[PDB]
Amino acid sequence: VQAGSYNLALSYSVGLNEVEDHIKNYRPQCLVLTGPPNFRPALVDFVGTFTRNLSLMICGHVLIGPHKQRMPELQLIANGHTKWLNKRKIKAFYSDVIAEDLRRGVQILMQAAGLGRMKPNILVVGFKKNWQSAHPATVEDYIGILHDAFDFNYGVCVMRMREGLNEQATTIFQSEQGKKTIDIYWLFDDGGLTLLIPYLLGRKRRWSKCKIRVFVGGQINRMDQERKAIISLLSKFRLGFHEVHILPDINQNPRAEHTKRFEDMIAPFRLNDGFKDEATVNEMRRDCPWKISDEEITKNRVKSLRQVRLNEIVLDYSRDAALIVITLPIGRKGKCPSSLYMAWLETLSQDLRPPVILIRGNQENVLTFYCQ
Amino acid sequence: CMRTFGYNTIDVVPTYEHYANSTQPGEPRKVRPTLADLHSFLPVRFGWVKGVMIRCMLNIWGVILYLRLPWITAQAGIVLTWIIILLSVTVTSITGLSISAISTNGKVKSGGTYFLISRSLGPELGGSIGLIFAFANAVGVAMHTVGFAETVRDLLQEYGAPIVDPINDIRIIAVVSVTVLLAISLAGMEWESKAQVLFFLVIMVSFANYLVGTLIPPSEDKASKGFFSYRADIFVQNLVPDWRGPDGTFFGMFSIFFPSATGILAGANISGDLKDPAIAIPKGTLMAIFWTTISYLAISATIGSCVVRDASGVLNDTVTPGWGACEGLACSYGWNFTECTQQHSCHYGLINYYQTMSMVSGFAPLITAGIFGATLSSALACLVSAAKVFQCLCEDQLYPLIGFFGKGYGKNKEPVRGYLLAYAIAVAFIIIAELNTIAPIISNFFLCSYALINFSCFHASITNSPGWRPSFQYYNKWAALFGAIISVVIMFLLTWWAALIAIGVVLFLLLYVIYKKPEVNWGSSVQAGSYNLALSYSVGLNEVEDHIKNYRPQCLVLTGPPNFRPALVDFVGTFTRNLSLMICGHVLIGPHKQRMPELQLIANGHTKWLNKRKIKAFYSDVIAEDLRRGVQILMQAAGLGRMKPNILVVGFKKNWQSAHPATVEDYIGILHDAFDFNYGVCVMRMREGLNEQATTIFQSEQGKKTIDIYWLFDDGGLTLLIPYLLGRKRRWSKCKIRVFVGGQINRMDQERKAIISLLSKFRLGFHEVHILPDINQNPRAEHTKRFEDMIAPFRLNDGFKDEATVNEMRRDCPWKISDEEITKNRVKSLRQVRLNEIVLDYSRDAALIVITLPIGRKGKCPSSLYMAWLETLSQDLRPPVILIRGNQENVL
Ligand SMILES: NS(=O)(=O)c1cc([C@]2(O)NC(=O)c3ccccc32)ccc1Cl
Repeated sequence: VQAGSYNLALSYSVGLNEVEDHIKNYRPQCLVLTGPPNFRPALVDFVGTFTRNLSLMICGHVLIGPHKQRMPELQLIANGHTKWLNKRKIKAFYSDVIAEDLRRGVQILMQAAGLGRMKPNILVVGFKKNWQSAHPATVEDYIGILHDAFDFNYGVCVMRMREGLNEQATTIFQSEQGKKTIDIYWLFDDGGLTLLIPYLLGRKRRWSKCKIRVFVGGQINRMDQERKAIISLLSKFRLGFHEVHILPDINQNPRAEHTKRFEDMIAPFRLNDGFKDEATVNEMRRDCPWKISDEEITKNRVKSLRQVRLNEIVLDYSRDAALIVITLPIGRKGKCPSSLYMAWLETLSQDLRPPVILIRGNQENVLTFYCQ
Repeated sequence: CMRTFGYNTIDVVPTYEHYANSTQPGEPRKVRPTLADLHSFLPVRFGWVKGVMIRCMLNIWGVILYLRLPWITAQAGIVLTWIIILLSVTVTSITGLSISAISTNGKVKSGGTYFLISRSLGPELGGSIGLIFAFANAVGVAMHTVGFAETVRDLLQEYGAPIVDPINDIRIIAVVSVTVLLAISLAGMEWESKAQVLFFLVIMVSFANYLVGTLIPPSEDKASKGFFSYRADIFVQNLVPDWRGPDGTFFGMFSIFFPSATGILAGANISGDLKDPAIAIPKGTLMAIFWTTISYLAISATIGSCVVRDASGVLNDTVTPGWGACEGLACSYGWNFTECTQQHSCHYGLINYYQTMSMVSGFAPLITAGIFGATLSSALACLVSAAKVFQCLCEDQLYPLIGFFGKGYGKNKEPVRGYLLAYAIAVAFIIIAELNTIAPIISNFFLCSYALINFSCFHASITNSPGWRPSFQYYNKWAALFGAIISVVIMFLLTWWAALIAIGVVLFLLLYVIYKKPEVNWGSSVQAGSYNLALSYSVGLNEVEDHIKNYRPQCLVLTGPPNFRPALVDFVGTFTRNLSLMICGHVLIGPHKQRMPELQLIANGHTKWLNKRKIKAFYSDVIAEDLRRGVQILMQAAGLGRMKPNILVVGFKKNWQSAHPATVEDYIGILHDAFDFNYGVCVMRMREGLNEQATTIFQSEQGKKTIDIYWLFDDGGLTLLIPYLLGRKRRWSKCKIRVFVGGQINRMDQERKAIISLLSKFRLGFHEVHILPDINQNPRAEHTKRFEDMIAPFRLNDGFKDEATVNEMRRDCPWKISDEEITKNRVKSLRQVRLNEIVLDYSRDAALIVITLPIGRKGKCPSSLYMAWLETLSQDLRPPVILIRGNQENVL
């Protein structure tokens, strides 16, 4: 029976080659970074919930060790991990690679994982809960992994949960959320990926009863008019979202107590280089690329403050939401040191009861109201 | 603050303009910054009532409602006529649900049913349905106009103006009518809408006249003609069916009624001129269906409650005591009809008078006007729908000889050419006037279109594509499938031969469109379903465990761009096609000088070239600083679950001698990594080198040339396996597999039973097994000199040095070969020189040579020397030489 199954799979994979890619037929092609899947099952579950029977879902594990010492273990443990996934009833492909560092292995996976058109277009990673107590090199590597995912047009999906990452353990996602609401903070236009992921989640039996609330930014003067132009774009997409809220007060200065929290949270990583030219900043950067010069802090005052203010708005709306979705701010390479970038991600999702997902598309349309 | 939010950041905020494609107002296009920007550094529109409801209702209503409905009710009973109407409404309403669901998805543009079907199911069936629908509507224009002409000719002969004759006179009247309709249609969409509204008002006045007349106490003549007003006895008597005549069968009534009440796509077919199709099509069509159904039910109920089935009509039939005799209770109202119901003669009543509806009404002229309005409205709607559907078809340019008619003259498209063609077809088909032999074909065509609409809905729903997000949510995939199946079955039952003809035409059109391979890509449930099948079966294959009996050769071919080394890809495809996985790898070192979209376009182009090449292979390209790193990445990650490559096919670098030695060093490193990763290596050496479709030696047949296999090492059967599957193909059938097994003459049957006769068990059937015991005998000095001279340029003369001194020297020059190694492995060196001597004499006319690949010891054997054997192992060999070394796992 294996031969016929393999032949069917190969035949259909080959036949998928002539099929062209269409916006109406786009599918989230997920490459979750779980390592050993049993260590971080929650994450897997979530992706499965919206990939089940709908799109491909690969699991990426990077090994640290010579091939010879790993080849036997590689072959005899990949099957164990696959059988664990199957026993958990997930239609995901396990794939492990060996590299000196996690970033290199993730790069090779994103570059080569996939057969033809069934290659991931999204990288689903888990939040680094200990990014402060960890060696700054690790935080720099994680941020660089995000940058690499962007370089490949991979839509990033950073998942943060209060509990953390770590019979099979039961996670919150295997239960039913019920009537709780799904808050989607579509602050910036990522091409719709921030909206498709929660739409597919609600289409599942466990999220059908969730009342999806969409939050957008507007100005206090034209709240009413802007409430309708966005309640109309959602209608054109025919996503079934219930409400549309607007927050003119996102640009107001964060509270004087919370803002200092952000500054004290980035105190250790400050390089204190706010009076020297960029050509005079690199030498004290070679060993410490994560250090944040005072110069870079000045140009990111508004942006850093806005993230703090965003966390204020979310902390007063989604206190009791089943799931929180917030667009992922995009730092610029060469101007957003890993320390500053991680602070935003930490500052964005924090202090609440987060099933928060920080999604961010590749600035390419994934939802269309315009049949060809 | 009080700023328009996204005012202090280069990132944008969601806006409709970002997703709009059409010429969105504003003379511009606010487009979100590209990921490389944030990242990196440095015409009247009608409403639903006047565009869907009115038009669909006018198309539904026809002559049958006025002329055959009272007959059907009288013949079948009120209950049975209601049941027939309910079955017809069930089919039509399920089709309407399907069409509404298909309409809601996306923004429906001009084209009508054709546009929706093509954009939902696929271009292949879309074109066929478009052509069928266009022709059917064109012919229906003629049929409706002929019916109207027949009614007018009847009313004329009622007044004594035969002109020519009952026949070939309706020709003239209906041609005049069709010219009138064509002129009005060409006038303008507003004029057509006004004409439809006028016909609607006329039909409404006719209905009101009928209903008022039925409530007037009967007159003398009307009473004689069987009209008796509302009576409980008459209503109860007509409940049961009184079948009579050759059409007295229930299925006959059902077949007569069904075509009349199916014109439910009149509104959708002009969706181009709809203010908002997504909300006007569903509700309008459902309301039209409901109102027509209620009208039919009410007409049946009332007419069955006023007119008796049989009546004489002669005034002398008054009832006087003694005279005559009664059966039933009609005489209770002072009328005797026995003189007929015994003889079955007179012509009046609900079962023998088709014009009973006109007589029961308050004024016959109003009924005639209603008939005229119904026929004309149906004809005009058919003409408009056919013209617009054909215009969309031609705009879609699927078919070769319809492009001309697509272009639209004037403003607001206005498809004048299509209108003229439809009018010409209608007049040519009406000149015949012989439509009864052609009507069932058109009815079956429309049934085919209904089946395809319902199946498009069901297929889209079952596929469950992310793009399938339809606003209408009162449908059912199972209901749509039931409607489609019922459409096909009804089409077959009404007339099996006509159904066969329609299915044959549709199949011809579908096969023609699929043959013509229309390049247009609209997105469809077909493509999404193909992806779903691929994913489902790939995951299924993944869930299966691993063992030996399922082993397949899964080749990763280092061919860079496939169009630069066609011979390698052709070779791999020959023995991998339809058997296992084949992946064409490609490593770009470069700076890559491009955003990812450019690389994606190049990859799509290369995949298209592969597909045109007729090769089932996946083109995977990566980026890395050097070729070694790209190969390592591809070996490490390329694949999907179980269906990963386990064999590395790579070409031969013929110009290693004159190139920088680091190139040969990294080549040998690639081979060593492949061996380390448990990859069976396969070196494809061609005498001319590896570097619209380029011809290759592996394409042409080769007849009966000898396939020589020079086995000299038990690698697990990989060496024999490839030629095995390589000869089971058509192009390698007549060739003889002369495997020169490395062994001894005494062993001709041992490795025979070991492989050759075990390959009688392995079903290889190798004819000859010629032993070569002279491999170890000393080679010729000249050939030996050729080998030493080849290794001379890389000579390092490290032998006159200490072991540690040996190690230090190569901390920067590991390509160079020391003399100490030469003495260390002299026996192997001369072994390969002689082995090439054995092959050149023995295998000179062979079609393909397979030789076990020599394997040096990394570190213990230098890279340059190892490559030197490979060059010397297969030098000057005429046919394409293949070097193989298996995983060390028994393949068979
Ligand atoms: N205009 S239409 O395509 O929606 C349509 C028209 C009819 C039609 O007007 N109704 C008919 O009885 C008929 C006969 C011949 C041609 C056309 C017709 C029947 C079904 C449909 Cl789906």
